[PDB]
Amino acid sequence: DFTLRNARMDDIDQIIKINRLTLPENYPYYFFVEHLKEYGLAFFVAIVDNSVVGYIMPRIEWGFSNIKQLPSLVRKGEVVSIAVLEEYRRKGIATTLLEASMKSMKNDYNAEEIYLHVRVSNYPAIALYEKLNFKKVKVLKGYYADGEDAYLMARPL
Ligand SMILES: CC(=O)SCCNC(=O)CCNC(=O)[C@H](O)C(C)(C)COP(=O)(O)OP(=O)(O)OC[C@H]1O[C@@H](n2cnc3c(N)ncnc32)[C@H](O)[C@@H]1OP(=O)(O)O
Ligand SMILES: [Ca+2]
Repeated sequence: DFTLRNARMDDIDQIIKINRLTLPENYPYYFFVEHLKEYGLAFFVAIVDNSVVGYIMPRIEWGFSNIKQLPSLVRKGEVVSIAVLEEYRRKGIATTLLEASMKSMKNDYNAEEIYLHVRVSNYPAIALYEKLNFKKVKVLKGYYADGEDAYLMARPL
């Protein structure tokens, strides 16, 4: 089993290494810190035996709704990045991280909906999102550096 807890500054090196091992979207150090610092309550890590084995990094912002079409702003949470190490996959880790984060986006940050981007061929990640009620909103052509399209995916809170 694993345990879950909020991310801490000391976790950031392990988080960065996890991000580089599993994703081609490699955010710099300061980036992780400022999100930890601004949105920490929805920033979670999964721990196995004194080691961080996964994380979810959140963002909270004002913006326009992906759910309804309104001319006024609404409070949105964004899953900026999430990853679990290969060894610890299929154990519910990503699931529990995302529910943890979404609950915090709802209750700590008063978001009314949440969104994310995923590569159109990241089938395991898409499947995980759809299990958690996310729906495709938009295709963003050539969104990723390597040229792949993204789905903008969203769900209400
Ligand atoms: C928001 C963005 O940044 S998008 C990029 C997301 N991050 C990545 O792709 C990094 C590389 N991949 C990973 O780290 C992991 O595979 C993740 C994040 C996709 C999922 O990690 P996991 O801990 O294995 O998720 P979890 O075990 O809770 O999966 C739950 C459900 O998701 C689906 N799912 C997850 N992985 C797979 C897979 N390889 N194949 C098919 N379905 C899958 C399944 O329906 C699964 O339910 P089940 O195991 O009962 O059958
Ligand atoms: Ca992806």
